[PDB]
Amino acid sequence: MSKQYINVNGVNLHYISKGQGELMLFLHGFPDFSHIWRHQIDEFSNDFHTVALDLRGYNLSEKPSGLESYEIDVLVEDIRQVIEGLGYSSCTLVVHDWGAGIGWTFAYRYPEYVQKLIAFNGPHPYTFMRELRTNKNQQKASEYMKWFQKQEVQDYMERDNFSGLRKLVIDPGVKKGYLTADDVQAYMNSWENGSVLSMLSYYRNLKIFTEEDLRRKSLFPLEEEVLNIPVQIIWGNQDPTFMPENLDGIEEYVPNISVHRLAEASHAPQHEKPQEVNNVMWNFLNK
Ligand SMILES: NC(=O)COc1ccccc1
Ligand SMILES: NC(=O)COc1ccccc1
Ligand SMILES: NC(=O)COc1ccccc1
Repeated sequence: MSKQYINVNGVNLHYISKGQGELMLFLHGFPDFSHIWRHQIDEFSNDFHTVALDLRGYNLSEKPSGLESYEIDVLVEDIRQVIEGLGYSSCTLVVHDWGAGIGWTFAYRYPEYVQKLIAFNGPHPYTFMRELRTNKNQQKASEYMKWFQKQEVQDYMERDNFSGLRKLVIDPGVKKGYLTADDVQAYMNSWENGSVLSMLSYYRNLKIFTEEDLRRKSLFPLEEEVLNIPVQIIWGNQDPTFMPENLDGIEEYVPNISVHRLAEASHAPQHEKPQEVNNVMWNFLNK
C-alpha cells in the first residue's frame, strides 16, 4: 500500500495505491475519504492497480479557497486528469455519495474513459432530480442539504471533537461493528487534516434550491441522457440519505445496468458488508 500526491487541474491530490495493471479508481463522498475503500483495495489489488483518491478539500488533498474551486466542472476535470496522470486512457470507476454525483456525471460526459462503472448509494443525475421533485420521503431525507447552505453548519460538525461528524458516521459504524479502533482514528485524523469548509463547499454550489433549478432534468448539466457502458449498482436499502426509489426506472438512463440491493445495509455498503459487496463486484467484473 502506497500513499502519494498527484498534481492535476491546479491542485495536489493525495491518493492511496496498491497493485498494478488496469486502473480501478475509487471516489468517496461526504464525510469520508480514501480509507472507506480499504476492503476493495485489499480485495482487488492483485487484479487491478487500485487507487482511492482523496477528493479536493478532503483529508490530505489540497484545499483551494473559494466556492468556484468546488464546482462540478472542476471536479469532473480532476477525475479526467487523474486518470491520464496515472498513465491511463480509461478505468474501472467505483463511486459512492459525492463521488457518485461526480462519477456519474463524469461517465455520462466521458464514456470513453470508463470501461465499467460500479456505483454505491448516491445520486444518479436524472433519477435524483425526479425523486426530489415528487418523492416526499426523498425531499424530507434531503432537507439537510438546505441546512448545509448555512454558515452555522461547520460548528455543529466540528465542535466537541467533531461531535456532529462522529454522530453521523462513527457511532453507527462502531455500534454495528464495521469500524475498528484504527478506522475511527483514521477518520478523526482525516477531519483534522482535511477541511470541513471545503467539504461543505461542494454542497454550496448545488442548483436544487430555486423552483427554476429544481425544474432541470439532471442534477448537474448533461447533454447525454443515456449511458451505455456496463454499470453495476450496489445499494443499501436502509440508507437514510437516498430513498430506494432513486433506482426506479433507472434502465431508461442506463440500459446495460445490473442492480444489487442489500436489504439491511445502509449508506455505505462497501465497508458495511465488504464480503457481500466484493463478490457482487467480482461477478460484475467477470460478466
Ligand atoms: N452524504 C451526503 O450528504 C451527500 O449527499 C449528496 C451527495 C452528492 C450530491 C448531492 C447530495
Ligand atoms: N419539496 C421540493 O420540491 C424541494 O425539496 C427539496 C429540494 C432540495 C433540497 C431538499 C429538498
Ligand atoms: N455519510 C452520511 O451522510 C451518512 O452516513 C451514514 C449514514 C447512515 C449509516 C452509515 C453512514
